[PDB]
Amino acid sequence: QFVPADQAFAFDFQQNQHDLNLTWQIKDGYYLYRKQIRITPEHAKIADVQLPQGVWAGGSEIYRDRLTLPVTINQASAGATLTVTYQGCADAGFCYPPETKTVPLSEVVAN
Repeated sequence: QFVPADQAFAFDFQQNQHDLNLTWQIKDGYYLYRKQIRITPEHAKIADVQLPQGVWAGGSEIYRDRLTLPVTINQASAGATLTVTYQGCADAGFCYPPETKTVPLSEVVAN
């Protein structure tokens, strides 16, 4: 029941200049918290990131199977980063501690 957090929530990204897509492979029986998701840019300029509508686990909006999030990078300095924090739980009644991924951004000039 306690599979590694990363096996339960496989994080990956892919950048095409201004286009950044963050993805989670969410294992069956597990889910992410919408409200717990946090995205913080360092030395980069990103658009307001809307979260998609999820299903509901008794009061809380949650994400299952997979979460796909487009992020638009308007500007990015060299060495810039996107810090991605999230938390997720198991239907079996426990939760993993919040996780942080440090996504390295490729440099992008504005406009």
